[PDB]
Amino acid sequence: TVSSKLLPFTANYQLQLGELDNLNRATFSHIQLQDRHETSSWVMNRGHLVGYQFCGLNDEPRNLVAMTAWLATGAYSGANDSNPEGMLYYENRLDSWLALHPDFWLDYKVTPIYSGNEVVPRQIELQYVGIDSSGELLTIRLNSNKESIDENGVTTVILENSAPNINLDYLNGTATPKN
Repeated sequence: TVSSKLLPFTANYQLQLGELDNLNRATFSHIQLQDRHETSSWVMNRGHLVGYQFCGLNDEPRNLVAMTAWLATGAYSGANDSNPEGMLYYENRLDSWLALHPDFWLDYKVTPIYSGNEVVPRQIELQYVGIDSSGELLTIRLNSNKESIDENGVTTVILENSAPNINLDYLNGTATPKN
């Protein structure tokens, strides 16, 4: 609350979805919760903005954007939560954070970043901080170089929506391999 970036602290579970913009693109997904709340070319798969493990959301368009597997999982297939270039890395650690701070809240915002009329965003921003029983803020440090802490202790991480073996057309939302 001493931060404008965060959802106002009512002390209940909150899910605010941004409306679709003029181009029908998801604009953000914002969650405030506790550990007890827990649950030739191809076209790109849609990934979650705020992970299913947090928000329970089932193909809700306002929580989906075209995304490489490498960004969503850290890996070409499966999952690698040690790759700090993937979302899993941070999602798993936030979930771990929640389990160790059962008495605190997680405020977590996920914002796709687009240029022009592209349907595929270039980047995803993860914004996270903890809040205590009395609305005080607690910095959450996930040990990644991408992190950037603001004047209030709120952390933002900019992730590239891409993959090392893939050529994306961000306008049309197609992917072809690198030749």
